[PDB]
Amino acid sequence: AAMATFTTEQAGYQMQAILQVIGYDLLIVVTGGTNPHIGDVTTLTASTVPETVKFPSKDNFISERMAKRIQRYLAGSCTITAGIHVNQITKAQIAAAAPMTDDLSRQIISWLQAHPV
Amino acid sequence: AAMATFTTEQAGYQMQAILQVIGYDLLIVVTGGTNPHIGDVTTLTASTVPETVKFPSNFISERMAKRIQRYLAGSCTITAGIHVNQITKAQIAAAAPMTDDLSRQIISWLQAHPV
Ligand SMILES: [Mn+2]
Repeated sequence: AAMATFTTEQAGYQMQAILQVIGYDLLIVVTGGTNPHIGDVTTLTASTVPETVKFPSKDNFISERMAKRIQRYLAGSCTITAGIHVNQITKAQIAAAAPMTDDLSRQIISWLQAHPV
Repeated sequence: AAMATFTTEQAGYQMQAILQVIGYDLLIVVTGGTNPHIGDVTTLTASTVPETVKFPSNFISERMAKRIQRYLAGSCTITAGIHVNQITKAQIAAAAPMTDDLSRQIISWLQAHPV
């Protein structure tokens, strides 16, 4: 109804998006790999450029990529947290972050289309 | 071979996509109606997030880019500008299916003529 979980796994590790709808607004928690955390927070609306806070620890490539993918479908505000970490991550797994972020975005968008906010 | 033209017509007005291949890259020009123009431009590769520019007084170039993004071997630049004088609501509603129709046409051609 107002909450949903999306997963994807490529190159041998999983990333996950937990979506929460509050009124007309979105909260999306993106984690993955061995040690999930909150490394970056991206805020936006459909009309505004996304801003990112980076906490002390490039997780924002994920939170901002997702934001750009879904910006056109936002009925209100959107907050996206990202914290993916893979131990001894490989170049392949690093390359898989963008396709995986796109995959979660497409599930999210398709969810929003089935569940108009 | 390096250029192709696709058309569609629904609700009594036509849209056309002219495709040009330059190296591995694509230029696609979408026009339609009585007054073709360039009102929005979408750029993308298979692996970047498409970016749309809107010129002042944008769904078509953006919508086509998302349709075809996975089939791209290089860069893609899609211009779009359709205009119908006294456009009707059903003609508005027809722009999306016509965009999809051109997209399926374009995907078919790309697979038959692998860049
Ligand atoms: Mn981090």
